[PDB]
Amino acid sequence: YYKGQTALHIAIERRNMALVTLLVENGADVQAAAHGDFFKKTKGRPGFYFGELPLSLAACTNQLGIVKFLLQNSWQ
Amino acid sequence: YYKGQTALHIAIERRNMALVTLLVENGADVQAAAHGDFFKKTKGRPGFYFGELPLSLAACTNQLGIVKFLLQNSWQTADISARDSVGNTVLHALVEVADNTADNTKFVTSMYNEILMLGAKLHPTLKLEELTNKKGMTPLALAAGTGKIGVLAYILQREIQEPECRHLSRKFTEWAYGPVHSSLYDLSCIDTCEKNSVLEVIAYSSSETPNRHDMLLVEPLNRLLQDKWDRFVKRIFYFNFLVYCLYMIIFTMAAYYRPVDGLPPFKMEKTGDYFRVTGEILSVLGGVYFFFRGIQYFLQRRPSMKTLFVDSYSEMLFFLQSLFMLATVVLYFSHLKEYVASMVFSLALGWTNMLYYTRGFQQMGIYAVMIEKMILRDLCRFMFVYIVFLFGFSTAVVTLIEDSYNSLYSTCLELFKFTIGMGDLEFTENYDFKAVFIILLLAYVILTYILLLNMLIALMGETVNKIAQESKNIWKLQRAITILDTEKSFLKCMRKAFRSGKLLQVGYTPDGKDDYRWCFRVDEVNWTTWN
Ligand SMILES: CCCCCCCC/C=C/CCCCCCCC(=O)O[C@@H](COC(=O)CCCCCCCCCCCCCCC)COP(=O)([O-])OCC[N+](C)(C)C
Ligand SMILES: CCCCCCCC/C=C/CCCCCCCC(=O)O[C@@H](COC(=O)CCCCCCCCCCCCCCC)COP(=O)([O-])OCC[N+](C)(C)C
Ligand SMILES: CCCCCCCC/C=C\CCCCCCCC(=O)O[C@@H](COC(=O)CCCCCCCCCCCCCCC)COP(=O)([O-])OCC[N+](C)(C)C
Ligand SMILES: CCCCCCCC/C=C\CCCCCCCC(=O)O[C@@H](COC(=O)CCCCCCCCCCCCCCC)COP(=O)([O-])OCC[N+](C)(C)C
Ligand SMILES: CCCCCCCC/C=C\CCCCCCCC(=O)O[C@@H](COC(=O)CCCCCCCCCCCCCCC)COP(=O)([O-])OCC[N+](C)(C)C
Ligand SMILES: CCCCCCCC/C=C\CCCCCCCC(=O)O[C@@H](COC(=O)CCCCCCCCCCCCCCC)COP(=O)([O-])OCC[N+](C)(C)C
Ligand SMILES: CCCCCCCC/C=C\CCCCCCCC(=O)O[C@@H](COC(=O)CCCCCCCCCCCCCCC)COP(=O)([O-])OCC[N+](C)(C)C
Ligand SMILES: CCCCCCCC/C=C\CCCCCCCC(=O)O[C@@H](COC(=O)CCCCCCCCCCCCCCC)COP(=O)([O-])OCC[N+](C)(C)C
Ligand SMILES: C[C@@H]1CC[C@@]2(OC1)O[C@H]1C[C@H]3[C@@H]4CC=C5C[C@@H](OCCC(CO)CO)CC[C@]5(C)[C@H]4CC[C@]3(C)[C@H]1[C@@H]2C
Ligand SMILES: COc1cccc(NC(=O)/C=C/c2ccc(Cl)cc2)c1
Repeated sequence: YYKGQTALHIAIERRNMALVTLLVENGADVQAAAHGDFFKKTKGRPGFYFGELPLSLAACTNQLGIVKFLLQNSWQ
Repeated sequence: YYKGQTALHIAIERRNMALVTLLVENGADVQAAAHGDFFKKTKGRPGFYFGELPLSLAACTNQLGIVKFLLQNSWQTADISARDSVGNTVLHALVEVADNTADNTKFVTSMYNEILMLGAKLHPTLKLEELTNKKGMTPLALAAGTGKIGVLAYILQREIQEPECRHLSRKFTEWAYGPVHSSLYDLSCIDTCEKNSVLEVIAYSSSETPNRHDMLLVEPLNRLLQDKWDRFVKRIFYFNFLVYCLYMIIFTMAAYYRPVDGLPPFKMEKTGDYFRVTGEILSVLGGVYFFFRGIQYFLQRRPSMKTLFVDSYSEMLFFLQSLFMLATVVLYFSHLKEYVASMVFSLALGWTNMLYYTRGFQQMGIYAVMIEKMILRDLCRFMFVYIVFLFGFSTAVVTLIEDSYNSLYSTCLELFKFTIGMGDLEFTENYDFKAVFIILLLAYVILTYILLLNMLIALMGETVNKIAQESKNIWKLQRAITILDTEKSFLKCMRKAFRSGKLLQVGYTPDGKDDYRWCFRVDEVNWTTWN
């Protein structure tokens, strides 16, 4: 249902870049596939598809500040 | 006239809180009933009803500052659940003053909100919106029963964000994920109120009540009915549609294959007679059903003599269809051949009453709504004027005839043919003055065929541009009545399978118990409520 979710995905959706930088630096992977039922195409079901990837969420969630941070962050 | 008034009532209306506090502290009662003629329902008379209580006046008069003062004033505080002779509390009375203007609607909702929290802060345990007046109506039912679209649209969508005052809120958000958020409406006393559900008050109401057809567009009502439709009513309606089509197929054949040799009641001789009388039995049974099913309607929906054609045009025809069936049985055992006359009007009504079942289908049901409007609006105006002309020029014509069309029927019958494209300008030579006969028919033709029929086309087009939305909303109300008449009749014992929504714990009783509420989920998206 939430199969594949991470606490990094939480922070992007809860308007929390202070903790996205916290999780990535401690080694939170930024390739994680939220390949869970809630995260697929809605097709009537109460869901939100964004791309099954952390960067994809931030782009579909309107924090361009976060988005750029994911790509020049030094840890990964 | 002013019977029951106090100088405290004066001060609230004369914009004087400095003296309201003056009068209460000296002991001016704040329960006083202005039970005087000027203070009752207007009903044409030059009055102002506010609730027959001081607190009620301040709420209907827009001094929230005064209103709060009445309830924490130390000398004496108004009883929040205090009602009037009508039984209307402040919230009841605060509905009856609504008039569905934005400046009024913005206020009444702004005020209605605030007495609730205040009553919750004073009394977290008392339930205000559940209180019922003398008649048996709540502030919610009163808003729907009286046409109050903005109040109703407020009460249903009531999301409050406060620590102690969410148990009053009705539109709950259960979860949220980015732009997606999934709301929850309550359904308490909306679908299954023991007394006067909102649906059963919008739909079993009178067209005098404004905005019947707009109230069901308030969320969650629209989504709620389409949920009953998709779940269980659509199948039953299509089934009801099938049985009626089999009924009319059967009443059609039993009519077509009627005996022609003898007088009724006829004899079972061959086998086809047995298999026909069956259809004749089954024909009558439907008439009895539609008879009782119509008596039922016209009792529990005591019809306003004008409202018959507007709200109940189809019910009138099914009932009328029934009457011709019953007259067809009275006359079949009374040996009279005139059963056929009755019987053929039943068929013609019977098949036209298929258009009833268009209301399970949007674009067909809207079309049948437009049909019944054109009949009552455009065609009745037309046919009136048409018959004045028809009868005017016929009499003229038949007065000129000498001799055979020397009859007002045949002349009226010949002049009606012009309007169905079958007019002979030479249907008589039997007269003395051809100039008169021709000038007069041409005047008839020009006035009726060239002008008035084509004017009707033009009138209809004006109507279609107007009733287009009205007819969509009358359609949804027709379907609503089907959903309600269905879920009553079908279950009528168990009333457990149509339960729209589910037990969803939304919060807590302000004492601390759990807040379980039958609630209707709605999924929604935003792209500007980014927080
Ligand atoms: C279709 C869907 C609806 C339901 C099914 C109905 C099935 C339809 C059939 C049903 C029965 C057919 C009879 C067969 C045997 C006799 C044949 C015969 O002589 O026929 C003749 C008359 O026939 C009749 O008059 C028959 C009566 C038909 C009424 C319709 C059925 C009523 C429903 C209850 C029946 C059971 C159904 C109950 C279950 C639903 C044929 O006409 P003819 O020879 O020219 O006669 C003179 C004609 N004239 C009078 C016009 C001048
Ligand atoms: C069943 C018994 C009779 C046979 C059926 C005959 C009627 C047809 C079946 C009717 C019931 C079952 C159909 C369900 C499937 C969809 C149909 C369809 O194409 O809808 C489409 C067209 O709209 C129509 O086809 C509706 C037209 C018929 C309405 C009844 C009017 C009078 C019937 C007199 C008949 C003579 C009876 C005498 C001889 C039998 C779409 O409809 P819509 O306008 O966009 O509305 C929204 C659609 N929705 C609600 C599905 C979301
Ligand atoms: C785009 C919109 C669509 C519009 C067009 C759609 C199509 C429509 C248009 C055209 C197609 C129609 C085809 C029919 C042709 C006429 C009939 C004929 O020729 O003879 C037949 C007439 O006799 C009977 O039918 C028997 C009488 C008893 C039964 C009557 C009920 C009929 C069946 C149930 C009806 C219920 C409905 C169906 C079920 C629910 C057979 O007679 P025969 O063999 O020559 O001789 C037998 C003796 N007799 C004649 C003395 C009796
Ligand atoms: C072998 C013998 C049987 C042969 C086949 C029998 C089948 C014959 C076929 C057709 C006629 C069927 C009986 C008469 C009904 C008339 C149609 C009607 O009212 O439909 C209703 C459908 O809703 C219903 O509830 C219909 C009844 C359901 C039962 C199915 C038919 C069998 C009952 C009969 C017993 C059979 C035993 C013998 C009886 C002598 C109409 O819907 P409504 O919601 O009321 O809305 C319209 C009116 N309103 C808007 C004003 C409200
Ligand atoms: C006999 C000689 C008379 C001529 C022939 C009689 C045959 C019948 C013909 C015409 C007769 C005159 C009627 C026309 C009245 C105007 C239409 C009207 O107000 O419709 C209203 C609805 O409709 C209804 O509320 C009911 C309509 C049916 C009842 C009238 C006809 C039959 C009864 C009467 C007695 C006669 C019956 C037979 C004998 C007893 C509203 O329509 P509108 O206002 O246009 O809508 C625009 C809305 N707007 C206002 C918001 C903009
Ligand atoms: C919808 C159609 C048009 C109107 C119908 C309603 C009108 C009713 C019509 C006729 C009268 C009612 C019947 C009474 C008894 C029989 C008398 C009779 O028919 O006529 C008598 C004459 O009479 C006339 O020539 C004048 C009668 C009409 C004027 C009355 C006002 C009608 C008002 C409403 C009008 C609509 C107002 C406009 C709309 C607001 C006798 O004529 P006869 O018997 O034919 O004589 C044949 C002689 N032969 C045996 C040698 C062959
Ligand atoms: C909107 C309000 C309008 C008011 C309505 C008032 C209605 C008044 C209208 C008309 C009344 C006047 C004419 C008829 C007089 C009575 C009969 C008569 O004397 O006939 C004479 C014949 O006469 C002819 O043969 C010549 C025809 C002349 C008239 C034609 C134009 C008038 C209509 C213009 C239309 C535009 C109207 C205005 C709009 C632009 C003599 O009798 P006869 O025996 O017939 O003679 C032999 C002839 N035959 C062998 C052929 C038989
Ligand atoms: C808004 C209020 C409503 C309207 C109220 C007024 C409406 C009044 C309408 C029309 C009145 C005018 C038409 C004539 C009427 C009959 C008079 C007559 O006696 O004619 C004679 C024709 O005599 C001729 O000389 C022929 C010329 C007329 C052409 C026919 C009209 C065509 C129909 C459309 C005209 C539309 C014009 C109307 C425009 C308004 C007929 O007798 P006859 O014995 O056949 O005579 C000659 C025969 N011969 C040649 C074989 C020898
Ligand atoms: C609700 C609907 C309103 C319209 C309507 O359906 C119901 O109302 C019905 C009443 C019927 C009449 C009743 C009585 C008679 C008397 C009879 O006289 C010979 C009697 C003979 C044996 O007694 C000699 O004594 C002639 C026929 C007539 C006038 C009927 C005609 C059809 C009528 C008008 C029917 C019509 C279709
Ligand atoms: C929702 O049902 C609808 C909607 C619109 C129109 C109608 N039917 C009529 O007006 C039928 C009229 C009529 C008149 C005379 C005779 Cl003899 C038979 C029938 C039904």
